[PDB]
Amino acid sequence: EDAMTVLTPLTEKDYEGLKRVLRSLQAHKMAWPFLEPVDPNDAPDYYGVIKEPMDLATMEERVQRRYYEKLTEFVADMTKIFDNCRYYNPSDSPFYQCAEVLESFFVQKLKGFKASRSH
Ligand SMILES: CC(=O)NCCc1c[nH]c2ccc(F)cc12
Repeated sequence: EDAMTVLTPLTEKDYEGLKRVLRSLQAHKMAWPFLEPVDPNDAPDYYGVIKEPMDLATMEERVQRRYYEKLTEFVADMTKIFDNCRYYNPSDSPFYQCAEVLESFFVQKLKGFKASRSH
């Protein structure tokens, strides 16, 4: 990550961009597994093996409350969603596939956000 991403405080304008990025991911056809916290009734061992769970609704709450101070912190929460999924599930599961697709989409949108900050 470059110096702007790590060190430039998030402004109000930056927060309008983060809201738009998050809404784009929530609207993606392959986002369904990640919209809300993992349901322990459907995976009874999940919370014993994933120590820091994350989901898009938790990220939306954090965005609304201005939790994030730097872009790197927002990217770290998003990345946790995908990394938790690829560690818990095998490489041939549909959950793993959704993580592959949605992370690629996130990177496309994140590059767009970074470009608009600087020009
Ligand atoms: C987002 C994520 O990684 N989900 C995995 C855990 C999970 C949720 N619902 C399920 C239903 C059946 C199953 F075998 C596992 C699960």
